[PDB]
Amino acid sequence: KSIFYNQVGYLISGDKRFWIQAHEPQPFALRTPEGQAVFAGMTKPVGGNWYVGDFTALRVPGTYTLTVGTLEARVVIHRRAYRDVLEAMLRFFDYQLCGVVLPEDEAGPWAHGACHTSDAKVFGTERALACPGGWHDAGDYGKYTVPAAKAVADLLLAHEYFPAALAHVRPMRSVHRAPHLPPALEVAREEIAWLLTMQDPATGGVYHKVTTPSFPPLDTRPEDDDAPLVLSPISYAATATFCAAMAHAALVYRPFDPALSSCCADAARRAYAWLGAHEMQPFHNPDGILTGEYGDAELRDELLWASCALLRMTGDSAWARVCEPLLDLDLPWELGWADVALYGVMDYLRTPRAAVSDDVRNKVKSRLLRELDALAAMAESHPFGIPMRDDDFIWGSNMVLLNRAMAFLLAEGVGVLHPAAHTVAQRAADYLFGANPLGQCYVTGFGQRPVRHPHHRPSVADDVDHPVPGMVVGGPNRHLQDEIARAQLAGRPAMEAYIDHQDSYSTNEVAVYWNSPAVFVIAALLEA
Ligand SMILES: OC[C@H]1O[C@@H](O[C@H]2[C@H](O)[C@@H](O)[C@H](O[C@H]3[C@H](O)[C@@H](O)[C@H](O[C@H]4[C@H](O)[C@@H](O)[C@@H](O)O[C@@H]4CO)O[C@@H]3CO)O[C@@H]2CO)[C@H](O)[C@@H](O)[C@@H]1O
Ligand SMILES: OC[C@H]1O[C@@H](O)[C@H](O)[C@@H](O)[C@@H]1O
Ligand SMILES: [Ca+2]
Ligand SMILES: [Zn+2]
Repeated sequence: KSIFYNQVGYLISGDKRFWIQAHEPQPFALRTPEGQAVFAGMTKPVGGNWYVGDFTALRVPGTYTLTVGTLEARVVIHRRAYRDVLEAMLRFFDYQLCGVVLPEDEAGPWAHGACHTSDAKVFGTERALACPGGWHDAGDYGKYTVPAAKAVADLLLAHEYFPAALAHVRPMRSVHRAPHLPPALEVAREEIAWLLTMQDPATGGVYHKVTTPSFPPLDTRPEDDDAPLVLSPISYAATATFCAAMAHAALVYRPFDPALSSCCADAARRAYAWLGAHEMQPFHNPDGILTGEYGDAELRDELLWASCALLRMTGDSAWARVCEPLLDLDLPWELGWADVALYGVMDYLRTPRAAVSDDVRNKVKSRLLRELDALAAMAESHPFGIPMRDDDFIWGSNMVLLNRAMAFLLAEGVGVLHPAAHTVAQRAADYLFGANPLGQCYVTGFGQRPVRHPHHRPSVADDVDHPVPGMVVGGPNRHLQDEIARAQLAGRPAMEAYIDHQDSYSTNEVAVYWNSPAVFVIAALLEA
């Protein structure tokens, strides 16, 4: 038996909760490290077989010993408890940089020379094309347009919403250009710059991904990976998500990098022209390409996002003719990577009210509220207070969770203020940092039970026991979609369907689009 808690820490002014498996209320105490009790209370039932202890009213910063029954845990309370972990989570993006020297003074053990520097060949042609830069998507070295757009969107949103919190962190500053932009925008620019090179100049269409034809060994260092790079065909989804992301970037970078902003604005417009002239064809891996497909049969949510993004970028009411009918569809309103309608909803809602139909706008806001109410209900019935059900624990469940937390916080910027918003955010972070049935901190390098063996090639290649820090893992996946999970996790409840093993890619991989909602949510909490 043990105490389950936020292993990174708690905010002075934030909610403070711990969990234990018990069958009745027990007293508990928080004590200074010399041992004197500073706070005492009683645990209370929350379902399954869980009790919780609330020590929110302890406001004095320090490292305390939580004791309950015969168990003890070490809990930290601090003004900005999540500053280190947010910085690590943002630095992950720079650790993923492709085609750039990462020096040892910035990147420590994981420093390396520029990787994947060769030109990629366009699929089914002899043509070559340079598209250097950007991020290795995940545990592999491929760069995929569709998930890249979500990661960029999320970082841009975190800058718009929580610039003060983000001002307190430092990326790998010396690998980026001077004069230095604010942290989120500095980091995001490297991906935006890469995305721009994935657009076909002749048509406006965007290539779906650039990868080697297959995955290299788990042991491969990035600079050792010398297989030819292949540009997979142009896709509707890539072109639409590129459009939306570039349109978002055009607005955000206006006062920071006017050349980039103007360049993104025009690229978004050329992408949208491509969408207008082409069919909504789902992407499938071409033959001889075995890397991540990032396919998606439903493409109207991507068009929605592209259209709403351009609406807000231009402020032209003309775009609302095409947006508002897409906003009426029964699409799921989610934050990607495949179901991206809520990004579009947010662009629509953050457009000047004069540019849109007031009728439609209030209906959109009403639906957003009903959605949040539904998520809030899930959270009430869950023992750890997270907006999740057992069936939500799929591949990348940590992202499912963080996107839901993100939705509550995004809504507060568009006049939909749900009372559960900040509780949900705190519970999400608590869960991510150890307040779960496995007592598992799902970020590398933090907490008392960190992730130690992520499915991540740079980590596997150097030290298989000490990985790159600040990486958020996929989390429990009840579908057991790799050999290690099938072997070791059959019959376990959904939230326990995780294993810290380097070969469990379906529960223990990492991704730029899993760090990006975590950056947003943790930034929100830091803005205390
Ligand atoms: O199965 C029932 C359940 O499915 C839900 O959709 C899930 C789906 O189950 C799952 O297979 C899929 O997993 C994706 C994952 O989202 C994606 O992040 C991951 O990305 C890989 C990539 O393919 C690799 O190239 C690489 O670089 O690593 C990354 C990170 O692991 O790939 C897998 C498989 O392609 O996720 C779906 C969600 O989009 C349904 O939503 C639900 O309704 C069903 O009940
Ligand atoms: O199914 C996709 C998975 O395949 C594995 O072989 C790769 O190592 C992972 O990077 C990838 O997520
Ligand atoms: Ca879609
Ligand atoms: Zn690379």
